[PDB]
Amino acid sequence: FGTRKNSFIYNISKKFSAITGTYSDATKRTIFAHISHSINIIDTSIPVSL
Amino acid sequence: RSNVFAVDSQIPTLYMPQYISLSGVMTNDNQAIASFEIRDQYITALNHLVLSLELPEVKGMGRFGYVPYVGYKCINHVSISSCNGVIWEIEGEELYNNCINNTIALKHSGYSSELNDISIGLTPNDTIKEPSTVYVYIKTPFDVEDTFSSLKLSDSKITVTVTFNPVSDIVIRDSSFDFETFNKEFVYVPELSFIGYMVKNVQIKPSFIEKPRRVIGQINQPTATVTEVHAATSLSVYTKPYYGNTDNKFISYPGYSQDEKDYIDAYVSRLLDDLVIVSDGPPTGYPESAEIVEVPEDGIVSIQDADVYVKIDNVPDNMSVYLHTNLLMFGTRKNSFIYNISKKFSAITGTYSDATKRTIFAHISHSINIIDTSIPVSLWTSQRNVYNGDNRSAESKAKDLFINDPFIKGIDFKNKTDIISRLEVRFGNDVLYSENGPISRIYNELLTKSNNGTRTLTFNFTPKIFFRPTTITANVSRGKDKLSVRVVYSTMDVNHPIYYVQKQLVVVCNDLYKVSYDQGVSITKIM
Amino acid sequence: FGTRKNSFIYNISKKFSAITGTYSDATKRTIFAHISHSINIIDTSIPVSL
Repeated sequence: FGTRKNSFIYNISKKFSAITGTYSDATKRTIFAHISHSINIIDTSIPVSL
Repeated sequence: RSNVFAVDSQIPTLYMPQYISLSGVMTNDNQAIASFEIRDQYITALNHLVLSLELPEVKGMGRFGYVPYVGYKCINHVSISSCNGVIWEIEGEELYNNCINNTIALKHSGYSSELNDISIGLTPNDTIKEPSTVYVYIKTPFDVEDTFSSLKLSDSKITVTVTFNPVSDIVIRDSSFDFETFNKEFVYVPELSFIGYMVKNVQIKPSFIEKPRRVIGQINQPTATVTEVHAATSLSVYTKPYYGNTDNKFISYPGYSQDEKDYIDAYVSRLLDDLVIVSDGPPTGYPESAEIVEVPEDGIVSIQDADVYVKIDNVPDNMSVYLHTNLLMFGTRKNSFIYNISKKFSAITGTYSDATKRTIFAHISHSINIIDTSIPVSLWTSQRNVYNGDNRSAESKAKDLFINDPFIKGIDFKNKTDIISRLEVRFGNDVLYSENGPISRIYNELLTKSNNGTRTLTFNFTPKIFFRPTTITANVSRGKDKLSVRVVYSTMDVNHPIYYVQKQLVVVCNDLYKVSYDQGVSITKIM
Repeated sequence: FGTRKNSFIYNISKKFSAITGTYSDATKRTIFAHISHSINIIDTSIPVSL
């Protein structure tokens, strides 16, 4: 999200710092293990249309 | 105007409390009986009885734990009596129901992982449990208003008698544990304590007390009569399962973890190690009646109408995955509806472990309810089942537990399924109350703030102690002096095994008595 | 001025929009004519050590 093309940006992917896990070849998808993040309740409470 | 910022402090009666501990005399079908004599001219009153018990060291092999709330689950009967007769008494189930909303009391009665985890011993000298002490708070009617309601001893001798249940009731064990030796050498060791009051110039007046009275109906009857009802404060109805026609074996028990999800996850954990087997060639060690089918490369196995999705990770190249498709099955006619536990699963995923040669399960999708966890093993292999029935391994058959827990209600361990669909109470010939939904249970739980209420008609709403309780009064002249209860049991499907568990109807009537103190302690029946 | 390496920046040269003028070859310097800007008193009131 941003209002002018080169100012501050709210980016949800910058709130992750470490992502580890194991891939599963039986179901063709990734099973994620331990995550470290700083997500708060507001990000989960933002409506999709905004 | 009334002053709300001050009050005149009343000087109370001069007194001095003291904690008093006594030792008991044990006496001895073969049920243990402990008798305690309280005799000292300086104790004027008492309340707040606590019973302590030393549980001994348990050694040997096998799996062994204690039931939750051992201390309360041990007591069959309590009686307080003087020379004029019984003053008060209660059954263990009414005591437990009265103390079920007290979390502090349940915590002191023994609820921890040290006691309730299912431990394993590997050599005949392995110590399974360390010695510990449990405390049973014996809640009485003398506790409502502290000193105001305490039992006065008008210079008489008071005797307390605790009758114990046999030790088979409070122990959960498998077949490899030497129960007859443990039972031959186990000994109950009780001690009683109470709070006494030394009062100078006490002034005693008569009070009112309630004695619960129990009546048990015949097996499978939907009726039960309570005679000699002259002043009842309430009426309660519930059902107990009766396991006398079985061996009391169950597949699983969660131990310390007591959520309904924990019951279900322990049941699934016991079934899954037998459900999906990784083997080189058709698996061996099962009865001939087992229909074990290889899972195709696509990963979907269709069992009649049910579709099972099986994906196991890290399976070696020289081995295959097999699915047990009729682990437990029950039916009453050869080509009708079938209750099949294999069809209650829809997705099974996990990873193979080459170190332990077993499957570690990941995500499970199921529809298991508490009834499946609550079916005794004997009912799968009864004579009315037209199939073989149990295609489990003998290694799995050796982990079943004996459970004789005496205070089970409903037809599952959590009292979640409501099997009473209609209730009708008659007083004489006229219908006093009738209901379809559980509105009386909703009222019992709102008014007592419990999570395990029963169907209760309450007649008393006046404040305790300071007022005489309100009662429903008999009109023996018009013949209205008995309480009949009649239920209709909810219809179940004739192919569900739970249709054949036997049920008993339990009615509890709280009778009103008057306590008087003219030459010693005495009680009279209100008429 | 900035506090983290890729966030909002206060930049004084972004507050100019048009600059016209005439160069002078006699004094070897530029004589600036009309300027359009949005400078306020605070920029002129910021101490150099900040």
